Amino acid sequence: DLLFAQLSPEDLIEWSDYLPESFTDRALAQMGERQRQRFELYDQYSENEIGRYTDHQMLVLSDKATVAQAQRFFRRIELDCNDNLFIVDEADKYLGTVRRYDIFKHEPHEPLISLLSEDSRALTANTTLLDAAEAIEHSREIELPVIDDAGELIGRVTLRAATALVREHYE
Amino acid sequence: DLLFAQLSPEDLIEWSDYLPESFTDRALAQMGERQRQRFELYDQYSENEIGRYTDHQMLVLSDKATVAQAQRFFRRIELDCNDNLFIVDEADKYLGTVRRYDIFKHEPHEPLISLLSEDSRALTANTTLLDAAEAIEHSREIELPVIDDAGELIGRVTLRAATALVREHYE
Amino acid sequence: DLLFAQLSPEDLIEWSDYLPESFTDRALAQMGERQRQRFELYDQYSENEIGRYTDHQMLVLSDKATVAQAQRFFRRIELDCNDNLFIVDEADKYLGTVRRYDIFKHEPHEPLISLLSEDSRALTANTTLLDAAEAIEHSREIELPVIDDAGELIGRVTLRAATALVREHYE
Ligand SMILES: [Cl-]
Ligand SMILES: [Cl-]
Ligand SMILES: [Cl-]
Ligand SMILES: [Cl-]
Ligand SMILES: [Cl-]
Ligand SMILES: [Cl-]
Repeated sequence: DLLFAQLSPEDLIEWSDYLPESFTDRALAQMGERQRQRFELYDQYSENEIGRYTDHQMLVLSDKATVAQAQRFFRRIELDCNDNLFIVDEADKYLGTVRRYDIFKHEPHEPLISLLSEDSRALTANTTLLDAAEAIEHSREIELPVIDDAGELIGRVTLRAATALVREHYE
Repeated sequence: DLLFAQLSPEDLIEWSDYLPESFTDRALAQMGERQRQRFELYDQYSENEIGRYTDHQMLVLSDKATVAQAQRFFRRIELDCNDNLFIVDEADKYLGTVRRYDIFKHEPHEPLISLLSEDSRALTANTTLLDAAEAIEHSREIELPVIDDAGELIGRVTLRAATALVREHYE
Repeated sequence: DLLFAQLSPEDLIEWSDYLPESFTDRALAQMGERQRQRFELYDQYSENEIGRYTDHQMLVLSDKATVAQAQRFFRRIELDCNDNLFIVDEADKYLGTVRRYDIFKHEPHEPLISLLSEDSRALTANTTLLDAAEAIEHSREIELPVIDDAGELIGRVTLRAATALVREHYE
């Protein structure tokens, strides 16, 4: 019957003018790392920025990875709305996307940096929720990467999440 | 069948002369945040100081909150022995207590800082266990706030806990 | 159906050339402290060093402890392959081992530092896996302490673990 188990990170954000920082910190310490992550996003991104609903869970590899690593990633992990994998450089800058279907057609020794999809777009974290939902919905993608204003890949948004956003903005 | 799951934070305190700090730290890292909190209190407050049995779980709001926030706090959280809410300033200094019964009689736009109970007492963390138990038992309160020697609200003690303390000091 | 719940700390190590540090850090933050410990060992010790398979779970006391503490440790904790307890100085340097059977024959007021077993060996963390397994198997011990190159007791290896290592190095 616990207290901090009864408050969401969103509650904390919404009540940031009224709760002592001490209380917020004890709440954060008692929550899951996933919930702390949600709090940091809500704290950085306002209610109509897609950054706020970004999911850090994703398939990502550095620009040193090969087809062999990508194939193994897709085979070893089960993830909702996933059929792409994101490539970053050593400063975490998003470089591009490789697709599952294409990467099972290449040789395993091939660097992923040489097989980046020509179609691949990323959302900026400041994109509006409805522009985000449109961008995923009217494409052939089931997820899109999200980058911050420094170019760093911070996470992804899924087609499933876009559906929620839309249905929210009806109700 | 785990080891650090078999040792309480109290065990660690009691054995602080005999366990390497390295062992204590690994134990603390493996425990829940609630258990780490218990350890810090036992580490700071000796066996006959009420600080040691202080509960950080409480209804608290800053002096910027209104009746509207207080009403919503009481309605959204279920907490043992709770019918008061504590107001602190921006340096976390305890200012006073508002009671549930009174705050459901005021207008929601009213600042809590203007409705502090005249009756409201706080225990100092160094109060003896039996003086603490008496103070809660022979009052009309079911909980009291505890402050440190800097004036900061560090937590509360409940009527239920006081009962335990008493029954302990019989046995 | 979570992602970081699907990757072991060993996976992370094996894929350290290919995952962004950002991804590794989020994975580590989401895992248990035990799993983070496993990662630090794999990160420090290579595949044929016993340090890598060291268990931090152990009975250890400082050189200020008495027989009374040791007796109580053995009686209050259930631990796999355990019938020894390790004594360290205040800088965590391994000094020696006391055995359960012997310490139940001494007076409780006696300092453990005066009852160190003459037989007691420790493995260096760089010992090969098969030399480690041999050392435990062909002795009268069911566990051995492991020390780092600074002399610090970092953990233990059990007879059970040695069996695994052997059976691994067959298959
Ligand atoms: Cl691989
Ligand atoms: Cl695998
Ligand atoms: Cl409110
Ligand atoms: Cl609510
Ligand atoms: Cl003892
Ligand atoms: Cl005990």
